Amino acid sequence: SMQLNPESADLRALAKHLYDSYIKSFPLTKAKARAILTGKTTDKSPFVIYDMNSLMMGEDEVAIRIFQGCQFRSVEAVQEITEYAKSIPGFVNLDLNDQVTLLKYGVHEIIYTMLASLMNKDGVLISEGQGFMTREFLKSLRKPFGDFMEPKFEFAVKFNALELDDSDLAIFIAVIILSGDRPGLLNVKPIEDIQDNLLQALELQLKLNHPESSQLFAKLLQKMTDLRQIVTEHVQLLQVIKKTETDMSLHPLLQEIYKD
Ligand SMILES: CCCCCC[C@@H](Sc1nc2ccc(NS(=O)(=O)c3ccc(Cl)cc3Cl)cc2s1)C(=O)O
Repeated sequence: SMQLNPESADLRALAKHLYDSYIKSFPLTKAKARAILTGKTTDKSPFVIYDMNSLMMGEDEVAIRIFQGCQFRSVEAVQEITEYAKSIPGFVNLDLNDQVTLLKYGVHEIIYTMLASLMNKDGVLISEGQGFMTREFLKSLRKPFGDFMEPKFEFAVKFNALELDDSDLAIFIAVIILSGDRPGLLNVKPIEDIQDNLLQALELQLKLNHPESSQLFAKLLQKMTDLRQIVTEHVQLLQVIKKTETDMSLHPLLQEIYKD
């Protein structure tokens, strides 16, 4: 506890490595996002989709185009995340069918975690900061498509109140990926051993980075509960549309994950 020794040094090194890897794997960092969202960036201003009109001009059926755009991005997000996971010390030294498992059950949690970086009260940044689509507009979407992102915005405004930065999220995201309780893991003890290490790293990171804010570590770990709820409810809502809308197509790589 609050001791600058070899053990802590090693933990900071692990924080730094994770951070550096996160920057390399994740193009739109939270820091860039918040700049754009606060008008701080003197870089180019994004187009604001707030209605059907502004959706069209910006594009230069609706609900189904936007849904398919969310699934294409969902899939680049899985490539992004896969790369990161591989950078986590100990990850590639695991059974390739614990790697596939941790990523199968992990990706969606990470996706909604990081999506929060792109969100404020008003909406979400899209296409790497070139666009911004309003919360209320996503709601105005035809049923059932207007209920998908709503609960993410509810998650995001609470989560963003914690004021985590990329440093923090880097380690947090690792903690999630290495979750010791995903179905069908062969070698559970190694995964837990790495996560113990990450969890020490995160605790120390949070103490250093957040002097004013205590039980942040606690308050953060509880977010993993909210995340799993969100993913569950997301699947249930995807089950419905795959019934209601039995005419459109759902990318086959997501279907690989979703069915379990
Ligand atoms: C017209 C293009 C729309 C933007 C496409 C996605 C953006 S960012 C983004 N990325 C994801 C990733 C996942 C989700 N899942 S979700 O919130 O449950 C969701 C909300 C609404 C609809 Cl219609 C479908 C879905 Cl699945 C949403 C998003 S929004 C991008 O940069 O390309």
